[PDB]
Amino acid sequence: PDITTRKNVGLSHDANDFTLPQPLDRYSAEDHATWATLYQRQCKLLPGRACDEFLEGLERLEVDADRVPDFNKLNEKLMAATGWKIVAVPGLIPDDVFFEHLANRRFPVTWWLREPHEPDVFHDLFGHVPLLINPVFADYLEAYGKGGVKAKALGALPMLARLYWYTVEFGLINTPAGMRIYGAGILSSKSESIYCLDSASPNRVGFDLMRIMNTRYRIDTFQKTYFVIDSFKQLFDATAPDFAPLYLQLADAQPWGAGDIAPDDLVL
Ligand SMILES: N[C@@H](Cc1ccccc1)C(=O)O
Ligand SMILES: [Fe+3]
Repeated sequence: PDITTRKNVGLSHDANDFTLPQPLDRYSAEDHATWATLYQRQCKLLPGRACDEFLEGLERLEVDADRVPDFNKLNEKLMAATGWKIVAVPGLIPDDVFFEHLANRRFPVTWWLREPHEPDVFHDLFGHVPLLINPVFADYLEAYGKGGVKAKALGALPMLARLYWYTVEFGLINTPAGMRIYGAGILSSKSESIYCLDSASPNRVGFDLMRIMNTRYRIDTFQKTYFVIDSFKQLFDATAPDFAPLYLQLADAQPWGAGDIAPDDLVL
């Protein structure tokens, strides 16, 4: 039995949107201490690494440093800033429900936390949610959600997911102060936060819609390529055109491997 099944023994979910109210009972003191340790460790590590918008979202959303946050209390601030809410889910959900959530400004957050010794509540909430404070990033995510139906209609969801992976989960952003991180999967990771900026090993490549959507990724370890945007506005702009011809042109195409450099990459 996996972590999700194990964590969810005895609980339920809405039949339509796979949400539940956050099971606030069921958090044990060990959950709060684990949350606090993880939060603490990231907060000491992230200055001069996370983009400023991330660190600032933690503050403005008052993401508890010493316990798993109350989703509702967080939603009060999140709704007021950008019209988004978080919804508690049991873990991985059907993609149809996920896109529909994002299209509706609901951000699905796994309710449970890893054990001290899968996306969990730390990755989903610490990693993803602080950035929903940035209106352009907030709109990009909504646009992404809506983009689900066209990609589904075209059998191109894997191409859309690569885009999401390489921006929302593992995106880097170039600033006048140097490279910073906006990808949630990095930001909730001690070692990957270090690696993605410090190491000479991974490829660091200028964002390019078509290349990203034709690029495989790594699910069990650090990424081998990171894609770098100039701003949230550039990212929103570049992802505003009709994706339909892009999806069709890549239909019979062979994808770049997670570690490839493409002939026309802007490499760093
Ligand atoms: N422009 C995309 C929608 C989208 C926007 C932003 C992110 C992902 C997808 C389309 O034509 O389908
Ligand atoms: Fe994530």
